[PDB]
Amino acid sequence: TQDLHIPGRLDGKVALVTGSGRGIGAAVAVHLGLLGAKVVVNYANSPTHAQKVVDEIKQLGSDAIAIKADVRQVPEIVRLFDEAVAHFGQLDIAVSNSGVVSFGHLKDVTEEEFDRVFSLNTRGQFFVAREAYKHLNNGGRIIMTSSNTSRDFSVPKHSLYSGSKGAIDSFVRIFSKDCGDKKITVNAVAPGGTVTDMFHDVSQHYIPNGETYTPEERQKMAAHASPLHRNGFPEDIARVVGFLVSAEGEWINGKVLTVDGGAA
Amino acid sequence: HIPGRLDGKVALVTGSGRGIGAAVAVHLGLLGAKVVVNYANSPTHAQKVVDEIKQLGSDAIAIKADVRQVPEIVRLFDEAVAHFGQLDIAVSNSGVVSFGHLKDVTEEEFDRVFSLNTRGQFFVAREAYKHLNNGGRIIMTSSNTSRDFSVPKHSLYSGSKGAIDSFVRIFSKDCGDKKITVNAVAPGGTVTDMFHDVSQHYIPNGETYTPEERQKMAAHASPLHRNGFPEDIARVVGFLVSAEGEWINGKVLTVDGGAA
Amino acid sequence: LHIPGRLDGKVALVTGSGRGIGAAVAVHLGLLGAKVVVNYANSPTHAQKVVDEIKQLGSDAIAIKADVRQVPEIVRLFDEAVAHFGQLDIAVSNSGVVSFGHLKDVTEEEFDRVFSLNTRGQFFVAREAYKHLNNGGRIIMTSSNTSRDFSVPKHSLYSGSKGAIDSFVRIFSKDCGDKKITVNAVAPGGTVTDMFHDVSQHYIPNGETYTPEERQKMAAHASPLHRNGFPEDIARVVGFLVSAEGEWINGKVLTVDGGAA
Amino acid sequence: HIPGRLDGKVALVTGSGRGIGAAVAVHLGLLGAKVVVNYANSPTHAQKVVDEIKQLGSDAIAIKADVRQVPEIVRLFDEAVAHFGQLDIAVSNSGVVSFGHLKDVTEEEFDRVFSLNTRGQFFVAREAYKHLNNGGRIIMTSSNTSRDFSVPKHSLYSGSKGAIDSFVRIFSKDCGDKKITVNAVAPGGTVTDMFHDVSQHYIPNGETYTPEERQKMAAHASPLHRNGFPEDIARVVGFLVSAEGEWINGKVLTVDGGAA
Ligand SMILES: NC(=O)c1ccc[n+]([C@@H]2O[C@H](COP(=O)([O-])OP(=O)(O)OC[C@H]3O[C@@H](n4cnc5c(N)ncnc54)[C@H](OP(=O)(O)O)[C@@H]3O)[C@@H](O)[C@H]2O)c1
Ligand SMILES: NC(=O)c1ccc[n+]([C@@H]2O[C@H](COP(=O)([O-])OP(=O)(O)OC[C@H]3O[C@@H](n4cnc5c(N)ncnc54)[C@H](OP(=O)(O)O)[C@@H]3O)[C@@H](O)[C@H]2O)c1
Ligand SMILES: NC(=O)c1ccc[n+]([C@@H]2O[C@H](COP(=O)([O-])OP(=O)(O)OC[C@H]3O[C@@H](n4cnc5c(N)ncnc54)[C@H](OP(=O)(O)O)[C@@H]3O)[C@@H](O)[C@H]2O)c1
Ligand SMILES: NC(=O)c1ccc[n+]([C@@H]2O[C@H](COP(=O)([O-])OP(=O)(O)OC[C@H]3O[C@@H](n4cnc5c(N)ncnc54)[C@H](OP(=O)(O)O)[C@@H]3O)[C@@H](O)[C@H]2O)c1
Ligand SMILES: Cc1cc(O)c2c(c1)C(=O)c1cc(O)cc(O)c1C2=O
Ligand SMILES: Cc1cc(O)c2c(c1)C(=O)c1cc(O)cc(O)c1C2=O
Ligand SMILES: Cc1cc(O)c2c(c1)C(=O)c1cc(O)cc(O)c1C2=O
Ligand SMILES: Cc1cc(O)c2c(c1)C(=O)c1cc(O)cc(O)c1C2=O
Repeated sequence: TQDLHIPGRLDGKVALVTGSGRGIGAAVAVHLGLLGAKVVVNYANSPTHAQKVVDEIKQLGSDAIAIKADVRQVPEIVRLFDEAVAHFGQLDIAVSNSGVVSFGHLKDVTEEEFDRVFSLNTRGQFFVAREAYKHLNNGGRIIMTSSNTSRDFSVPKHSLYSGSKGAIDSFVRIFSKDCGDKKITVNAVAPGGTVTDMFHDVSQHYIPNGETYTPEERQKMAAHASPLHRNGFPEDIARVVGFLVSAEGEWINGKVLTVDGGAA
Repeated sequence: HIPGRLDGKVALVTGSGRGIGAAVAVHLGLLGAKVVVNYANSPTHAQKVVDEIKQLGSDAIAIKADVRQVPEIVRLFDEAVAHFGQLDIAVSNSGVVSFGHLKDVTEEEFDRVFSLNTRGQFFVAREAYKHLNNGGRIIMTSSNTSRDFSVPKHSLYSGSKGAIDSFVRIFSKDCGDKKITVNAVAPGGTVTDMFHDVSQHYIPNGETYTPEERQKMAAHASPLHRNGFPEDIARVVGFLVSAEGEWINGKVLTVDGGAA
Repeated sequence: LHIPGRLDGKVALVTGSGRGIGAAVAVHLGLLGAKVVVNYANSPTHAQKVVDEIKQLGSDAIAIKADVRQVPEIVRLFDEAVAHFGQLDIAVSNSGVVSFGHLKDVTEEEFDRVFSLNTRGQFFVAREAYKHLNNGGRIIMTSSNTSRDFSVPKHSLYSGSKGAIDSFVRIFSKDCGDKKITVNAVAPGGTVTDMFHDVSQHYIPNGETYTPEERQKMAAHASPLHRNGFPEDIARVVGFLVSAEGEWINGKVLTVDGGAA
Repeated sequence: HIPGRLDGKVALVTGSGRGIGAAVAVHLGLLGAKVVVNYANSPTHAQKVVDEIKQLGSDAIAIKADVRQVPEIVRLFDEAVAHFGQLDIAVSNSGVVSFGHLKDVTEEEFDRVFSLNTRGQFFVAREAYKHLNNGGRIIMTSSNTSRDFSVPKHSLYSGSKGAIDSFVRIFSKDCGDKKITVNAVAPGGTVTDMFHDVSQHYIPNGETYTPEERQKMAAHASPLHRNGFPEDIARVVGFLVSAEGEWINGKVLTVDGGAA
């Protein structure tokens, strides 16, 4: 009785999160800090935001650094991971989060748009996993980021993006087998509509007559997707990531968790 | 509010005198919940789980109820709420395993399995919905045999759990009117007396090996080269029934260490 | 000139083939050359119309009354089928009932009404099919796009009754391989039948506020092909699965809903 | 109209000089389609397929196009329509396999696989949609490794095909504006040079055994105790691309004989 159980702590662990200056990655980075991890905050374009995330993690009593790395470029992924281990001594947790959204009828999709989406969402994530396996401590954690659009929800004009995430679901199942030789688990989270810069950029494409409504209105209509009648927020996703990368999440391995509040 | 804790909440777990249910009950108590430990046949083991939850500093009571009988399910939930004043979390765990070729399955055997595994769980969820506080949690128990793994001579049991996977998806819609989340956990091979009872039927030529050899060979199913244990399942249930698990709703989480 | 997918010299049994999807399946298998056992429990005149259409097409059929909630009636149905045609190659488990209600309102009686036919009934139709079929035969079971693909409010009991079927067919394919029998399910979307008309109000948002005909027209927009599902759509897939050419689809649930959203 | 026939239709199959593509091409011709036989490397095999289809009484032409190159996909579809006047059915079949632990996968190997299996298939679907008559058919080619079977060291290929499963579901929505259905076939182990190239990677100590011995062992994956053959896949494609297949739309059909 002299012990109150504190579940899911990451004290003594080092995490890296791709694209953690903003949106879901930021909330993952802060949540892992809150749980006791030291955090490598990665950005490509948003150093102002990355600084605020670093400051937020230091403020709640952990440590953090920001490292610029364009995760479309494999040489920059190698450097990101090399710099992470040089700075903190080790790496236990890698969360592949960076991504871009796209909308377009099949007939209008160009080579350039296909390559813009796959280079980050699919190829970038793959090589983030590759470098994570190669740098992680035994018993570590790899997380990849999919979407409820890969399998559960079928949105018109969303083929390119949906396919970029469907690849991820397949990678994590096989990666769990390969990464077993270091006792590293590999899982994905597949968020539903989560209120971020990305959400506001494209919510008109998910709502039936979306272009005809205001952003605030589209957010309210998205809140009725869930039988809980609220939006998904970045912290909702971060909480699941925190469970999977904890010691206690070990027996969830090679799985894609859909985190959408039960959306219809 | 410590993240992941259940302080001030009340939980009920069917079949928590032993196996996975016992691990779930102790874990929810460890997280700060008061626990109703249901048993049908194992009163002594149930009291030991109660005494363990009290020793780690929470409260618990054992209530006898055969969850094949819907009137006993109603009475179990009525007595839970009467004792602790409220219920926030209901975990439907009780189940039985069965093996046999389609051609050999009797009406008696179909009824034995579906009455507990499927009908029983359905009416546990029904009484949970009716008794639970707003913002509460329902967990049902499936199996990685429902969808992920196709074992010969396992059709009755696999189908009994496949029904659960469908129930949770729709239950999340119905139960949203009380902001209750509904999920299932689908364990893989988890070391309990159920596991040891049928490990021969899951290992190729399993009758040919010893019980310890069957457990070692199951260990290699996971890329992590260990068996699943009741605690592994309990930890996932604990997360789902916490405030922090709210955005997992209407899902089946397969908890098998990445088994092949 | 190659004629694919024929069933000449084969014998098929379809449960609940007097009306709706079952009737379309029975007529389709007859058109492809199978002799057909038309099962009914309550609709003898409907069943005789189906037998008459199959004979008109150039095949042979009989109607056999059997309530497939009752395992003894299932045993008799299969014994009578083999006694009459000499053999059985194809068993299609189709009989079902729909149900709607919030979890909180579902009674023991309604749970038992639905599972006894939809789940237990189908299970024992498969059992007696395995025991009576020729080597190299076919079992088809009927699921629903509501088991996994769509999640409809107040539809838990029915959706679960069909999710059990999906698990059964996967494991049945293993057990039934020792007679080279393949086992699959079809999972229809909204298919225009008596059942469809009975419950379309519960699938369409504020369905009670529209006519049965209006509800049908609204369901036609679920598919990107902008038409309803019909019994024939489902019969066509069952016909491919029970053909020689369908052999390499085994242990699968095929969702047949025209791509519905 | 004869049930299941394609009289008066024109089909195009990528990679139809050999393997599964060749069986698809001959099967669509046997059913009454005129067939465009695409190859990139196998002109003499493509001509043998063309001569087979002419011999059974249909018409065919072989067209060289590397479907890694989107401008060559455009030209393939342009030349198909210019030759037969129309296109009704497009089967995206070309693919390559890859094995390697995640730690060993290069940029060059990722691009080799995704450029053909994922990007190439996507742009074949794009050009099919732009060239097809209303009421047409697109088929893409996945694998049972994308979802059903998790083979070690198979991540790059499995992911290449997992993208396909997502493409077909959304393509079915976009292509509905021309009443074109879009489906994938996901073969299991199917006896071709691809099968033989990696059957050692799907068997423990596989590198020991002979190729014929590995094929005999694979035949026991199915409860039907035979291998899958290209014809097994071609018959499913023939059904999906027929008038009678219309109500299967946006789906991935796993065609593996019930493999475990
Ligand atoms: N929001 C949703 O509803 C939703 C739903 C399902 C899935 N997702 C997925 O969840 C993940 C995050 O989404 P979000 O909503 O947070 O997106 P967001 O708000 O758009 O943020 C995108 C993040 O990705 C980073 N990023 C972009 N390009 C990068 C590059 N080349 N290299 C490294 N990092 C890069 C950005 O960093 P910089 O600003 O520094 O470039 C930014 O941190 C994505 O993978 C997305 O596909 C989101
Ligand atoms: N172990 C595995 O590998 C595995 C894998 C997948 C799924 N599961 C599932 O996980 C759940 C628990 O399995 P387990 O391994 O812990 O099995 P177990 O050790 O056999 O325990 C069975 C539990 O069910 C209870 N129970 C049995 N009949 C009951 C009744 N009529 N009313 C109320 N409770 C009843 C038992 O209580 P009494 O002794 O008091 O009867 C006992 O607590 C089951 O639903 C099982 O199907 C287990
Ligand atoms: N229509 C849809 O949208 C849809 C969608 C998905 C799945 N399904 C499923 O497809 C199957 C056929 O549905 P439907 O639309 O054709 O339904 P229906 O129009 O309601 O016809 C029901 C059939 O089931 C027979 N039946 C009922 N009780 C029976 C019993 N005790 N024993 C034997 N047969 C019995 C009926 O024969 P009697 O009249 O002789 O009793 C009748 O032929 C069902 O399993 C249904 O769940 C339908
Ligand atoms: N067990 C299996 O066989 C199996 C299982 C699951 C899925 N699959 C899939 O089924 C499909 C066919 O496989 P298969 O077994 O028949 O393989 P295969 O025997 O190796 O045949 C490969 C085919 O792809 C064509 N191809 C290769 N590169 C090409 C390019 N750049 N442009 C156009 N075409 C090209 C080849 O033509 P050229 O010789 O002219 O280059 C050949 O026709 C593939 O998508 C594969 O992933 C196969
Ligand atoms: C109801 C709804 C509204 C949205 O704005 C999104 C989504 C859902 C959604 O599922 C989604 C998934 C995704 O991978 C990226 C997104 O930007 C999204 C969204 O933006
Ligand atoms: C490799 C292995 C060995 C086993 O004994 C089991 C399993 C797997 C398994 O998946 C399983 C599922 C289940 O629902 C009940 C069980 O008793 C089990 C098992 O017993
Ligand atoms: C849009 C829509 C309208 C309907 O009437 C049904 C359905 C869908 C549907 O999916 C369905 C499934 C089923 O198993 C039985 C039904 O009666 C149905 C339906 O009746
Ligand atoms: C039992 C078995 C043996 C094999 O050789 C293969 C497979 C299965 C298999 O599934 C497979 C899938 C695939 O997409 C490509 C392949 O070359 C294959 C295979 O080669």
